[PDB]
Amino acid sequence: DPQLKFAMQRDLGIFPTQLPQYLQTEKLARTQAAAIEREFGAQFAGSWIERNEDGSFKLVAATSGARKSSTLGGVEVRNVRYSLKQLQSAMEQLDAGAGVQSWYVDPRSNAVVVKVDDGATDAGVDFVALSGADSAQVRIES
Repeated sequence: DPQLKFAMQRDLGIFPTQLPQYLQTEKLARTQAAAIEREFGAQFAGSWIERNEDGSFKLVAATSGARKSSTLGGVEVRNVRYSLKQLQSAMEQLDAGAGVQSWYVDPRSNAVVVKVDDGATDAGVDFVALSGADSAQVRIES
């Protein structure tokens, strides 16, 4: 009933085959969740799950630190620049001073993602600019 396959790529965006492993990773994150947080501390950028060209997913955890690696299992370490901490700050600002279709932190793109309506980036460029938010940690989307 390739309607499963077709549909899973159709709405879940994955394949009946490429599911288990994803979940296996789903499960690995939950767990090494408390650890990774502790291990990196407040350098701790944030953490997410990426895909491997081989079409497999992989849990990445990021540090606004420098430990180019770690001892945990299945956890890929990736040294970002800003830290979930610092990032939140901007978000205080992005709110302090608040087309802007909603802003918010996002560690995959190591910064606070500001969202605006096509034809609005001018809104944000502005918005963030009034917001007092250090642009290096901002990232207008549309």
